[PDB]
Amino acid sequence: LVHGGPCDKTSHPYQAALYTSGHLLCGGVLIHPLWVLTAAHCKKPNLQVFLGKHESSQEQSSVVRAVIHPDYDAASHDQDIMLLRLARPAKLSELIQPLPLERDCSAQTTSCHILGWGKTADGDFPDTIQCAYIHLVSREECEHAYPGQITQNMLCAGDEKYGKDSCQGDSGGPLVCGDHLRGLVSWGNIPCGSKEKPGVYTNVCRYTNWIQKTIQA
Ligand SMILES: CC[C@H](NC(=O)[C@H]1CN(c2ccc(C(=N)N)nc2)C(=O)O1)c1cccc2ccccc12
Repeated sequence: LVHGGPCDKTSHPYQAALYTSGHLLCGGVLIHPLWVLTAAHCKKPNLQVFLGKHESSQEQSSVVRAVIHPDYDAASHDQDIMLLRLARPAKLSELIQPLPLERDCSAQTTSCHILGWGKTADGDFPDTIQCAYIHLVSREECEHAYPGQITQNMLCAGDEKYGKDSCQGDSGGPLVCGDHLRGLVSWGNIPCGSKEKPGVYTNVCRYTNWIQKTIQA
């Protein structure tokens, strides 16, 4: 993410890092000892999930099953969500904790934050997790930002002052509002930066029932 700074070691216990063949690929959110949520465009073979990373608190697991939303549309990023079934149950340890979903699509909090190990503004990739406060942007204003591209399955969020924004390598990471999972990093402007066009996030509240069915099955 661009224009933020390093999170506190204790302020991000739900954050996952997703690797493929030894390369950082995406972020992700622990939402249940056995399940990580991320973006559907993060589907790759040979996935490795690292939890409790920012190391002693860290833990690593293979993926047993990667369930892409049935209706994911790659060209438009509509329905950009994936569930990952961990081989090894997560060891909850205060540096590793699930995050509750936002279940109400009309929740009023518009002050949020984002997190990831994706690209910083200098085009580099950081060893330490980055954080930024941003705000939700109204659907109408986001539709104007990107005509023909914002569905009910997405939410927009950004920062008019400094342009704080997610970026490549942040995909699947959490948009957190009122300490609930509101969104997943999905797509946005390139070069990354939100002073003109907001970041676009998968609208997590619309997937409560699909998440519930997949886990509980
Ligand atoms: C799964 C591959 C990975 N895909 C992405 O990161 C997606 C997310 N995204 C993007 C763009 C802008 C914003 C925003 N402005 N809010 N948010 C997300 C893209 O443009 O592509 C990837 C793409 C390109 C370089 C990478 C380098 C290292 C690791 C992963 C990389």
